[PDB]
Amino acid sequence: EEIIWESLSVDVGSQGNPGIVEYKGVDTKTGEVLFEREPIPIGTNNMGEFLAIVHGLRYLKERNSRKPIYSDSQTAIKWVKDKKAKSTLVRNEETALIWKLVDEAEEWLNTHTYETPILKWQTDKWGEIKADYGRK
RNA sequence: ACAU
DNA sequence: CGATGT
Ligand SMILES: [K+]
Ligand SMILES: [K+]
Ligand SMILES: [K+]
Ligand SMILES: [Mg+2]
Ligand SMILES: [Mg+2]
Repeated sequence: EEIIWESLSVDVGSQGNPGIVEYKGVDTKTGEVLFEREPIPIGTNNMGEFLAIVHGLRYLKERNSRKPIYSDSQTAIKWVKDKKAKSTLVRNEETALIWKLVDEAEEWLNTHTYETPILKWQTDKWGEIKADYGRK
């Protein structure tokens, strides 16, 4: 503890896993939605969580903001730190789009810098992350 | 087991 | 109940 209220919170939403994947980013203090990704027909929860963090890094850098990012995904936080999304999702024609976005997000991480702290949202102490979709 |  | 991940 405790919550850094001056932050951006991100989360994935899906219809199936693998299935249709979307994500959004919100102001932790207010819940204002700051970005939302158009649904991607097939992806995994963890690919979506990864894309959401990277989009948040890009969003904050473009705006010269030093705010931290909260994610509830141990996996996606590690993948961003490693600059490598270690997804098991088959690469085929159906999954081409999500894998293109994941590849492009890795490419961005490998060509840009950032100081943004990427913090674990402590769901067991604080309840659901503010960017949650309410689908569970 | 933990995080989704 | 099923799936994605460390
Ligand atoms: K949900
Ligand atoms: K959760
Ligand atoms: K498991
Ligand atoms: Mg989540
Ligand atoms: Mg959620």
